[PDB]
Amino acid sequence: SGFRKMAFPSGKVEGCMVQVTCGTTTLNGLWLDDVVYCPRHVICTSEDMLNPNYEDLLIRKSNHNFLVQAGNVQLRVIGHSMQNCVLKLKVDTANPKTPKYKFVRIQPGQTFSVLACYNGSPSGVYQCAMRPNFTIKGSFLNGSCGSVGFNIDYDCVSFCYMHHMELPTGVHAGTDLEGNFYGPFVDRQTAQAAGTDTTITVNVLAWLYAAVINGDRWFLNRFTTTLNDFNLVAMKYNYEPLTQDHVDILGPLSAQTGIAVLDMCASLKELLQNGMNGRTILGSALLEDEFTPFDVVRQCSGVT
Amino acid sequence: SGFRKMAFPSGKVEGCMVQVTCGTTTLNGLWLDDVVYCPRHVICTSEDMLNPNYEDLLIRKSNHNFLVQAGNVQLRVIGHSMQNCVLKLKVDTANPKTPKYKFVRIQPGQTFSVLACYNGSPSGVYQCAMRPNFTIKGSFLNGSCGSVGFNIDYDCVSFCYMHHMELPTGVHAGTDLEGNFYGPFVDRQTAQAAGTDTTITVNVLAWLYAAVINGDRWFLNRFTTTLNDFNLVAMKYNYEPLTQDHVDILGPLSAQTGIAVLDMCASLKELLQNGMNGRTILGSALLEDEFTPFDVVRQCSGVT
Ligand SMILES: Cc1ccncc1N(C)C(=O)Cc1cccc(Cl)c1
Ligand SMILES: Cc1ccncc1N(C)C(=O)Cc1cccc(Cl)c1
Repeated sequence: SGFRKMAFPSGKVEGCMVQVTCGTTTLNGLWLDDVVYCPRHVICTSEDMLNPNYEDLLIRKSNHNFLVQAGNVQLRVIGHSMQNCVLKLKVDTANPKTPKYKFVRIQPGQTFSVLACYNGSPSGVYQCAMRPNFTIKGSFLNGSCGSVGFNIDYDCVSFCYMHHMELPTGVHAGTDLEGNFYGPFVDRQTAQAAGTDTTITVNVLAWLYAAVINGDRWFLNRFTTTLNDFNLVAMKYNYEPLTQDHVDILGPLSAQTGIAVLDMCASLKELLQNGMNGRTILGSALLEDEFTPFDVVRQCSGVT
Repeated sequence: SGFRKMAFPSGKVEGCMVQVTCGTTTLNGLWLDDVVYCPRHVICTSEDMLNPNYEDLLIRKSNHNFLVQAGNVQLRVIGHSMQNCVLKLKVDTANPKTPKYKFVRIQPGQTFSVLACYNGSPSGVYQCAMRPNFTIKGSFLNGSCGSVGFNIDYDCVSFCYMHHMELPTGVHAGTDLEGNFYGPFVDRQTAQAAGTDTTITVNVLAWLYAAVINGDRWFLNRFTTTLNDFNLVAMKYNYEPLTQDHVDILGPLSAQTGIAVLDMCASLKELLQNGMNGRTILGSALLEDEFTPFDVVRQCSGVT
C-alpha cells in the first residue's frame, strides 16, 4: 500500500564522495577505483567561467594543484586528464568502498536518484528524471557541482549524471560520467535557455497503473482510443508522442491490472481534456511523470 | 535553485539492516551495537494475529528460534526480551557499522526518512511525515515490517519509527524504537480506523517560504491577518491550529525573505479560500505539508 517518490538507497554512492579543490574552487568528486571524476570547471575562477578555454587553463595545473580529500584524509594525485567536460584525477589509492559500477548515458524520460553533496559530504537523496529538454529539475546550490545521479540493479550502481550547471531559469544541466553534456548545454557562464519541457507520457500512464494498483480508480472511464488519436491530444497538451515501444513497456502493468494500454490512454485523454476537477491521484493534484514503468513495477513488487 | 522532497542519505541506516526470522515469519531488524530491534509480531503466524497474546506466544520461543542474518552471515542470539511492541535480540557481536545514534519519539507534523527494506535488504528511501492522526503515508508491502524512519544531525542518526502495520485504508502505523505505537494503534489484525488527517499548517507555511526563496511568488498577496482570524479559516479547511510556537519556528524563514509570518498566513488564507486556479507552487498543484521549517532551512542552506 502507498506510492512514494522513492530514491534508491544511497550508501554505495556515499562511500564514493570526495571533496576536490583546485586553487580557490571547491566541488564534489566521485572516487571509483583509483580515479576521481569531477566537473572540469573546478579549474576555473569566476572570471574564467565567462569564456573559459579549458585546454589552456589546464596547462597551468599540475597533479599537486588538485587537492582530493576523502573524509578528512588526503589522496595523492598521480595523474590528471580531461575527458570532454569532466576531469579524471588518477589517485595512488583505490577506493576501498568502490561498489560494482557502470557508466551509462540515459535517455530523456528515464529517472534516477541524485545524492546532493557539498564539500564531499552528502546532504540528501531525491529522485529526478531526465526531462525531454535534457535538463533535470534538481535541488542544488553553489558547492553541489560533482554530485551524481544513479540507478542501482541489486549490487551494481549505474552512474548516469554529474551535476555541472544551473541555468538562469533555476533548472539544472549536467553530463554523463564520460563528461558529455545531456542536451545542448556548455560549461560556460553564458545564457543558455532550455527547450520545451514536455510531459513524459509513458511515465504518466505508468503512474496511472500504480494508482489503479493502490486504490485510486475514479479516473478510469468507459472509453478507449487509438495511438494516433491519443497522440493528437498529447500534442495539444505538450505530452511526448506515445509509440508502440512505450505500449510494449507498459505491458506488465496492463497485465497485472487487466486494463489495456489504449484504455488507460483514453482515461489520460479525458484527464487532459477535463482536468482533475479538484480531485487527487496518489496524493497529487497534477499528473506525475517522474516514475517510469520500471519504477512502478519495482516499487509495487518490492525489488531490493 | 529547486526544491525537492529530499530524504537523508541512507548509508548509515543500510549498515544496520538485518533479516529476522522466527519460525515461518520473516521481517526486518535494526542492528545497533549488540542488539537487534524488530516488531514483536515476528513471533506470530497469520492465525496468531487475530487476537495475539504476545507474552504467552513468547514463552514458546527460545534464543535459537530467532534467526538473525546480516548480509549472508548468521548472528548468534544470546538473549531476548520484549519491550512494549518491539523485540530486542541480544546478539554476541556488536554491529561494526553501528553509527552514532539516539532513539527519539517524534511529534505529529515532524518529518523523517524511511529506508524501506525487504528480507534485511534496502529497496529505497523516501521522506514521510508523522500525520496529525499518528499514521504515516508510506510505501510498504508485506515483508517491509521492521523498516525504520530516521533523521540525521551531521553524524548522529535519531531513529524515530519502526514500521509495524498497514491499516485497512492503505495508511501505515508503527512504533518508536522503544516499541511504543504512535497513536492509538495495536499490533493486532483488527479493523482500526484512522482519525482526521488534518493539514500540518506550520509545514505549509514553511513550504510557501521555500517557494518564495526559489522564485514562485504569484501567491503573495496584499493582505495580512491575525492568529485568531487565520485559525478560523484553518479550522474550516481541516488545517492544524497555528500557535505562537509555530510562528517562532518560522522566524528564520520570515527573516530571510522579509515576509512577516502573519502576512504569509494571509496568503495561505487566500489560497485556501480561492484555490490555486490551475496554477502550481514548486511543481505541485496542492499545498505541500511534509516539509518542516527545519527541512526548508536545511535544504535551502545546504546542511550536510
Ligand atoms: C550556483 C549553482 C547552483 C546550483 N547548481 C550549480 C550552481 N553553480 C555552481 C553553477 O552553475 C556554476 C556554473 C556556472 C556556469 C557554468 C557552469 Cl558549468 C557552472
Ligand atoms: C501487508 C502489509 C503491507 C504493508 N505494511 C505492512 C503489512 N503487514 C505485513 C501487516 O500489516 C501485518 C500486520 C497485520 C496486523 C497487525 C500488524 Cl502489527 C501487522
